[PDB]
Amino acid sequence: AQYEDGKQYTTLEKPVAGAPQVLEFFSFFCPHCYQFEEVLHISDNVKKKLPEGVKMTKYHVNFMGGDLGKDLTQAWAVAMALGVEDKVTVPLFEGVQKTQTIRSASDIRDVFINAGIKGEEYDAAWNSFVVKSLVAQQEKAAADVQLRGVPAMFVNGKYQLNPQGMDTSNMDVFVQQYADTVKYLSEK
Ligand SMILES: O=C(O)c1sc(Cc2ccccc2)nc1-c1ccccc1
Repeated sequence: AQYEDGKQYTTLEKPVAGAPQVLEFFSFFCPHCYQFEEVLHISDNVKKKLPEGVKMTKYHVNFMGGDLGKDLTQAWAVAMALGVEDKVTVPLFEGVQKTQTIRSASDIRDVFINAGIKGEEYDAAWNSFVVKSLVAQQEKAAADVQLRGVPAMFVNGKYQLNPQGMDTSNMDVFVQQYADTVKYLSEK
């Protein structure tokens, strides 16, 4: 076939009941995640090729960056709760990987403050049980598929994208091959 298990995607031995339709995992410590966000815009390009209104979900993971990696999963929980993902993703990625000015939870907080989130509303979210729960939910989603690598995308809790099965001679072809594969997988 044109699409084959083992090539553009792999199939989960343990299908995940009730997982989100399009599920991405990333780490602000992940170098290809940096690319996926800044260079490739994987998410937007998948969204343009999916039917309107369908849910894409994106979660942070703990297993890179030790203490700070976990701080970052909590910060991502804060961004989701406040709905400011678009405001802090680039500055968080660059703070960790480009300028390397993010070395503590306080530095992470600075990024939100600079992006115009009020100090009071940051700290309140950071400390909230709503956020504790959003941290739990990110961990659980990752756990359900024994995630050991990012960036990762899962479709309908069954299928996992295999980016290394795709052309990397050309960034634009990669992206469209990636997006087209997600579309195909969602139509199963
Ligand atoms: O498999 C690889 O080497 C590449 S290439 C890439 C971005 C890109 C595309 C086209 C041209 C230049 C760069 N992401 C990956 C990747 C690797 C492991 C897991 C997930 C993704």
